[PDB]
Amino acid sequence: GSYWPARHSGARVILLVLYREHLNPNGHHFLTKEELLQRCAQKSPRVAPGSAPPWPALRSLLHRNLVLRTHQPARYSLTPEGLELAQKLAESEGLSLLNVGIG
Repeated sequence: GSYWPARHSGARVILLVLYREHLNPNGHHFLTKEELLQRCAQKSPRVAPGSAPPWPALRSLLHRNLVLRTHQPARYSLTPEGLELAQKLAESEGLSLLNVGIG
């Protein structure tokens, strides 16, 4: 619509990754910065172990009201905008993030 990050970019990978866990009622609608890094591992295989793209960007997203910071452990959560966009970013992944079993 208006704001559309790049492919597998920082702001994109984060809102989308928060999305799946957000769709998890029995798994908390959020994730810690430490858990996110683990999530990205599935976000894309090509990703390398010694490769950590700029993630602090999420902080700036809190300002755009796409993400939500918490108590610190700063739990991050998808807001209305982050949710909408995330659903879109999910289309690209076939939306098989939360539930995966290919192999």
